[PDB]
Amino acid sequence: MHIKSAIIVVSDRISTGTRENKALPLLQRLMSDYSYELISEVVVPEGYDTVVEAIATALKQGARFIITAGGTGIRAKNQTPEATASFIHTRCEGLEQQILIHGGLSRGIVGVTGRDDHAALIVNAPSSSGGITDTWAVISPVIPNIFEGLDA
Ligand code: NA
Repeated sequence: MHIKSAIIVVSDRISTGTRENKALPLLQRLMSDYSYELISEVVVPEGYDTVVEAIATALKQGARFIITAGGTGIRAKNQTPEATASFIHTRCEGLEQQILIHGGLSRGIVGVTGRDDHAALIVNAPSSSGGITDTWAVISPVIPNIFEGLDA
C-alpha cells in the first residue's frame, strides 16, 4: 500500500530562506518505515490563499495524505486551519482531541476530503518539531485504519 503523500511547510521565514526547513526532513524520517510515497514537498508563505493553492495542487497531483506544518496560531496570517477546512468533507475531531491529550493555541485540524478510495486525509501539524512528533504519534497508528475504511 503506497500512500501518495505531500508535505506543505507554512512559514514566512522558511519561505524566504532565512530559517531552516526542519519540518521536511523530520517528516521524512517519521514516514520512513504500507509505505509513504512523497510526491511533493513545498514551503509557502503564511496565509489562506497560499495554503489553499498548495493543498489543491497536491490533491490534483493525486496526493491522498497531505500534512501541513505551521500557520495554526491566532495571528491574522495564520490561516492553515481555515484553508484546510475549505477541503474537508468529514472532520476527525477525535484525532485532534487525542493529539492534544497526548501533547492549546494550535487550531490545526484533521479530516478527509471524501469517503471513498479517491479521498485524501489532511493533517495540520504545528511548526515545532515537538508538535510535529506529537501529531505523528497519534496519526501514524491510525493511518492503516483510515485508508482501509476509505478504500472499502
Ligand atoms: Na503552527
